[PDB]
Amino acid sequence: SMNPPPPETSNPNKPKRQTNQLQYLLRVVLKTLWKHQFAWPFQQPVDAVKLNLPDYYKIIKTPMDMGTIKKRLENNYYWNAQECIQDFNTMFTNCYIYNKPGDDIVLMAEALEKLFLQKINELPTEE
Ligand SMILES: Cc1nnc2ccc(NCCc3ccccc3)nn12
Repeated sequence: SMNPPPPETSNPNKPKRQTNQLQYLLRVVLKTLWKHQFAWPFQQPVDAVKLNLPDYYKIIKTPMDMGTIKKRLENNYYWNAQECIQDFNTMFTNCYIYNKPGDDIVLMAEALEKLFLQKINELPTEE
């Protein structure tokens, strides 16, 4: 069995910025979700080999996880807040696509998504 390479976290030719909204995404959003008791399955790419999920990467074609988001935020990989918000949404959506309602992993994603939505509701206006 094999995992794909992880999503890109470094690209020198990609234009990027350090905005107040992106700072909020790291200091408030990512940090809140990262410390949560249900964050652990989402702190690194899904390891389909170790978890014995050979169909995972046959179904999930745009993988995303908080370890990748954390690296992207720390490396100032993004141009805007929308790009980062899309990464969080991809992460939750993938979990719902792959799994069944009521599964433990889905309940965990739902708890993190609730907090995500609460924090993004207060995303500051751009400076
Ligand atoms: C992320 C992600 N997206 N879909 C899946 C499917 C399984 C999975 N297993 C990780 C270990 C685990 C088992 C039970 C409950 C919580 C975590 N992680 N995962």
